[PDB]
Amino acid sequence: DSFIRQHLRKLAPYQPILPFEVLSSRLGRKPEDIVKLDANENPYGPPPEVMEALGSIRFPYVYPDPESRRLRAALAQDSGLESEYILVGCGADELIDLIMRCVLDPGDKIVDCPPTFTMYEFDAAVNGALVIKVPRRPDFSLNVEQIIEVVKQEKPKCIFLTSPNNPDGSIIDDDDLLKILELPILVVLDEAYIEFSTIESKMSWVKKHDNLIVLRTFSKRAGLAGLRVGYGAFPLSIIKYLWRAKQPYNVSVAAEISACAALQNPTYLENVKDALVKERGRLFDLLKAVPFLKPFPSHSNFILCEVTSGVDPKKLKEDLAEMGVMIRHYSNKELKGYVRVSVGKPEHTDVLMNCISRL
Amino acid sequence: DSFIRQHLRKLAPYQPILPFEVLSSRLGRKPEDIVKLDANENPYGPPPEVMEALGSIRFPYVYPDPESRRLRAALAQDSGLESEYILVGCGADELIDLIMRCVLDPGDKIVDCPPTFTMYEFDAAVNGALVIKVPRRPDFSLNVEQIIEVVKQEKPKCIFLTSPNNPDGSIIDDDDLLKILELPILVVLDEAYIEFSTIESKMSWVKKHDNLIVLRTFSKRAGLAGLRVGYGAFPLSIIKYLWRAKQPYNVSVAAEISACAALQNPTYLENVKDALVKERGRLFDLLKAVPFLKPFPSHSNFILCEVTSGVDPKKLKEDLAEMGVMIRHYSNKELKGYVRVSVGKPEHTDVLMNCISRLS
Ligand code: NA
Ligand code: NA
Repeated sequence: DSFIRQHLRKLAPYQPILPFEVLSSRLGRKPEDIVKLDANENPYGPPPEVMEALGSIRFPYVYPDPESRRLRAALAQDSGLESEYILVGCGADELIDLIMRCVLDPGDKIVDCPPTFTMYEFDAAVNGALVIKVPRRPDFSLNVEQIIEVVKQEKPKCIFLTSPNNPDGSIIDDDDLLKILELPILVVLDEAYIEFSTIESKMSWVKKHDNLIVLRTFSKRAGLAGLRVGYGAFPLSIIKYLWRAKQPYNVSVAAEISACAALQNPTYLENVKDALVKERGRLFDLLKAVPFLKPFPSHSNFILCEVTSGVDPKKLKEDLAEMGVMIRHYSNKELKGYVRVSVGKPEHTDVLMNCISRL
Repeated sequence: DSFIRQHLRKLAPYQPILPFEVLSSRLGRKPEDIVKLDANENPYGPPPEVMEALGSIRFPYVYPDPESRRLRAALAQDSGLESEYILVGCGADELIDLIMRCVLDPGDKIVDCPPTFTMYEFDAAVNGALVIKVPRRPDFSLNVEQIIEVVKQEKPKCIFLTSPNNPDGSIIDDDDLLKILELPILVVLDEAYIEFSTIESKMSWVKKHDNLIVLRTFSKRAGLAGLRVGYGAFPLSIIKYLWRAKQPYNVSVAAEISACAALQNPTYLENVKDALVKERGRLFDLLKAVPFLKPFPSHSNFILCEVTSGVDPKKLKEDLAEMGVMIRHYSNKELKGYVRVSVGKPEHTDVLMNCISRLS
């Protein structure tokens, strides 16, 4: 019969997403004319050094460095954590999956704290693991007491935790993280959006906690989502094995070159971050005034809104799409009641609010 | 103890090759002073349309197309196979691993036919599968009778085969392939090097063989090894599940743009292929005249040599590297007696032979 592993034959069907190019064609506008606020992308783009570097790639025909050592050296200088603790992935997505592939045998358990990033549950399913859900509270904070009780009874192997969280943007306090780190469990802290907050990265904590991994990305603040480059800090006892199991060449030459070039312009990275943080506050106030939207406070580059007053979130997202504005709506049953608006340029917010007014 | 899965605590690592920038650090030479013939890379580079497109990427800050629709439409035109059969990966390497993770439960078995590509054994180990080695005959041909016997006795789930083979360059016999396809096993045929032969791709065979996958790449003939883009033809009954399990975004915007751009210059792709095929024939006769090298006929962009006359293949490779010329040497038991020389430009061959003459 089928060659496909049984657990994968039970996966959810594929969900094709409307590319913003097709929508632009459908609406009769250029792709650049779409206001795209649905994927937490940085509309300012990366520092100018990036496209200059990508246009002058010397060795596109040669395999990349399997150790990504130039970027790791730049990240060690940037972070203050030695390169021996740092892995580079094809996005942070590769590192999430690599951790699960290297830690979870089929039937092993992980804890997830929804509502959160859908890739943790997806990767768990693909890897044959079981997810134990410990939901966050209505303010999106972790229920540490429930996490502790569940971990002690079920003895899961890992827990993935996003901070600032996707999709609401709240942060995990140091106290809560330390309490969870006392448990005999591998804690993966996803700091994808940390640069939009005033909280310091916990990369260096991996030297004191052999059950902590910290993940980061270039896809958001650094504006390189297309090029596929992320990284993480790992205890030495873990990274030795991840190096041996990692695919040799998933980090492309374009990925390594672009990330290195981005790090050469710290002023740009800081300035675009500050522009997005400033616009986050303005957008939050504007969304709060909409009678049928309840925005939540955020430390990221996006704002989650509960849709109230009997308004249909899916119809809202679709109506805005007809006007050339893309926001995030969810099919996951936990988040169907919300929409998420990414922070863009001030003119993007203005277009959004003008469209909301018409609706 | 450790969070790491037991089977990974004893994993033997892959032995990758290193790029010009790392070789420059090791050898104390600038890249222009290193002749690199160890990784089957195309020294002519990709068509000029590629660097033009890479310097003009409009949306580097937007996620790529998880469906690679533009490239798949162009690959449907190129291959004559409908796009619903075609998956794109972060190199063919991603597709090899994806197949294994979607088909092999821990403890399942694959068949390998050494000498061959070491990634099959590495990926099997990482995925917790066992490898049954059915060695090739002295001329590097498959032993189909032994493959059939082993498959019937051990019930492996997959067999990975390369044609042209890596590292000797031989072509699979079509009648042998049809015989193997009759077995209850998934056959993955890796056509990474097919463009350097006069043999047609078997992508079309997938429409009627629901246990055949055919893999291809842009990394060799097309000069895009650093950008990470390959593809394959898959039965519809298999690809439907691969779509559900695949990572969404491993294929970067630069990968998709570069592959599409390369396909816009068929004349360049043909011309560089012809230049490498021509140089392969010249390189072959030069290597054959070296008293301690026995080259084998090849249909790829590399030539395997058995090293004879008391020469240590590892020392040979290291001595040549100290003179600025990189060839491929192997540590594993099946390959330790050989070196593999990739085909470059004529001037690269000339430097290699000049350095060979200075060995002692
Ligand atoms: Na409101
Ligand atoms: Na000879």
